[PDB]
Amino acid sequence: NPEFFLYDIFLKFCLKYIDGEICHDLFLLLGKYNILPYDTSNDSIYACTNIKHLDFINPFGVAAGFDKNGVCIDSILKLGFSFIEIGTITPRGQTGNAKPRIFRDVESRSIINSCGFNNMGCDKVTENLILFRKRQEEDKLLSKHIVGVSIGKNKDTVNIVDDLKYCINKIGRYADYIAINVQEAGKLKNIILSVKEEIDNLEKNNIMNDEFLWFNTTKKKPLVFVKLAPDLNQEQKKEIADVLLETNIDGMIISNTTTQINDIKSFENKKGGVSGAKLKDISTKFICEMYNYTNKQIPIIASGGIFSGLDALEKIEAGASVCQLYSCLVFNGMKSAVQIKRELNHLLYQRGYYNLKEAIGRK
Ligand SMILES: Cc1cc2nc3c(=O)[nH]c(=O)nc-3n(C[C@H](O)[C@H](O)[C@H](O)COP(=O)(O)O)c2cc1C
Ligand SMILES: Cc1cc(N[C@H]2CCc3ccc(Br)cc3C2)n2nc(C(C)(F)F)nc2n1
Ligand SMILES: CCCCCCCCCCCC[N+](C)(C)[O-]
Ligand SMILES: O=C(O)c1cc(=O)[nH]c(=O)[nH]1
Repeated sequence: NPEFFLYDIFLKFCLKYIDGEICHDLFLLLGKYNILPYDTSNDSIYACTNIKHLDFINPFGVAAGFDKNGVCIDSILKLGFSFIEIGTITPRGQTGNAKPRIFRDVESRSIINSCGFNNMGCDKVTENLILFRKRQEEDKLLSKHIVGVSIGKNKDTVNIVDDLKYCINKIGRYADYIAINVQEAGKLKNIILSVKEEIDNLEKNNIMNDEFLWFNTTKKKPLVFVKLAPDLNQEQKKEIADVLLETNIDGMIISNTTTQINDIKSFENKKGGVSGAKLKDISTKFICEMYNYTNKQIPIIASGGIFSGLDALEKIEAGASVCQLYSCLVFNGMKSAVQIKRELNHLLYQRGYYNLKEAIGRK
C-alpha cells in the first residue's frame, strides 16, 4: 500500500541522515497524532496463540523500550501487532544517561544502547495508559489487543520490592500482564513472590466486581512475566529456572540485550547492550536452554533479532509461544507486522503445521 511505502521511504532517509533517538521520538510523535497506517486485516485463526488464559490474536507484539511512556499505544497496535509491552517504567521519572545513547548499524541490522531507563515515571505513564484504556473502549481496532507493562527499580532504589510494589499499586489495574525487568536466585524468588502478592492484594482491597476492577483487556488480574538477560552462565540459568518453577511464574521473556558482541566495527568504542540480527542466534539458544531447564512448564516470549517469518518459526520451534519485535521496526518500518505475519503464515503451511500452537517446541 502507498501509505506504508511512503513512510518506509521516509524511514530509510531518516535512517541514513538522522540520529536514532531523534528519529524514534519523531515517529512516536507521528503515532501520537494518529497519522500512521493501519493494518485492518483479519489475522489467521491458525496463527493465534496464548500464554495460559491470556489470548493473543496473532503471535507478534512490540517489545519494551519502544514506547516507554505509553504515548501512542493505539497507533503501534494498529500497525498489526497483537500486543505491546510499555516501559520499562520506574516509580519516579529518570532522564537516563547522556545523549547520544543509541546507535545503529544498518548493514548488520544491529542496535546498541545505554539509555539508562529514561522514563516519565509511573504516575505519568499510568495516566497515559488509563487514557488509552478509555479510547480502547471506543475503538474497534483495539479490541482484544493486549498491553503489558514492564516495571523496574529506580537508579538508586532503597528497596527493589517496594519500587515494583509502588508501580503495581498504581498501574496494575490497567495492565494485562506485568514484566519484571532486573538477579541472584534468592533475590529473584523474593522479588517474584512479592509481585504476585501485591497483584493479589489489588483483588482483595477492592469492593468492585472484576468487570469494574480490572480496567484492562482480560478483565482479570495481570499475569507475571520475568525478562532475562542473555549474559548468564549455565549454573545461573539452571538456578533461575528453578526459582521460576518454585514461584509458579506465568511466563518468561527471552531475552534482553547482550554485551557479548564486539565484531560490530561501528560499535567499537560504544557503550551498552546490543540488539538486532546479531542477538538472534544467542537469543534462540537461550530459549532452548530455558525451555529444557524448565521442563516446558513456563511459556516463553521470544525477543532478539526477529525480522522474518523464518526467524519467528525458529523462536517458536525452540519453545516460544509469542514473539516481540523492536529492531525490525527500525530497519523495516511500518510494514513489519503485516510482512512478518504473512511470511509466518506461509511458512507454517509449507512446513505442514495445522496451526502455530502445534509448532511450539517441536525442535
Ligand atoms: C533503545 C532500546 C531501549 C530498550 N529499552 C528496554 C526497556 O526499557 N526494558 C526492557 O525490558 N527492554 C528494553 N530493550 C530491549 C528490547 O526490549 C528487546 O528485548 C531487545 O531489543 C531485543 O529485541 P530486538 O533484537 O528485536 O531488537 C531496549 C532495547 C533498545 C534497543
Ligand atoms: C529511522 C529510525 C526509526 C526508528 N524508530 C521508529 C521505527 C518505526 C516506528 C513506527 C511507528 C512508531 Br509509533 C514508532 C516508530 C519508531 N529508530 N529507532 C532508532 C533507535 C535505534 F532506537 F534509536 N533509530 C531509528 N531510526
Ligand atoms: C512525505 C510524507 C510521507 C508520509 C505520508 C503521509 C500520509 C499518510 C496518511 C496515513 C493515514 C493515517 N490514517 C490511517 C490514520 O488514516
Ligand atoms: O533503558 C535501557 O537503557 C535498557 C533497558 C533494558 O532493559 N534493556 C536495554 O537494552 N536497555
